[PDB]
Amino acid sequence: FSVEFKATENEIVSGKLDADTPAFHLVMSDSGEHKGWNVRPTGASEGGQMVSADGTRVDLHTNELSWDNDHWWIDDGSERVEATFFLAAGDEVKAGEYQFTGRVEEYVPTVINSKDISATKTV
Ligand SMILES: OC[C@H]1O[C@@H](O)[C@H](O)[C@@H](O)[C@H]1O
Repeated sequence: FSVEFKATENEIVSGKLDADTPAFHLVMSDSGEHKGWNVRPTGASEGGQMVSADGTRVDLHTNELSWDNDHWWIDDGSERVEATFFLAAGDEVKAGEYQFTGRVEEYVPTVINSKDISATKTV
């Protein structure tokens, strides 16, 4: 069981986005038998937002995972799942360094593995 979560390399400049803009990339893997994964936002990120130091909250979205009220999830039994979190076109993105904190969970439902994730994306 390993997890990789990091900010993307594309530069974001403040203002009103025209397009879906990549912000973080996630990799969740385990050779063990499993049903799927949760990605649960934690702390300030509750609600599924990245949050800057001045308290600006920006929505995260992904096309690789589903969403259930307050968390991403997917049924995927393969050894490895990748996801990109992006900012939707049309959102205004203001000042600073935006942190997302979360907890990744592997389930079979019973959770059999869990790990904190954290990364900071610059605007
Ligand atoms: O099948 C199990 C899955 O069911 C979904 O409805 C739920 O949002 C996921 O977190 C996971 O528990």
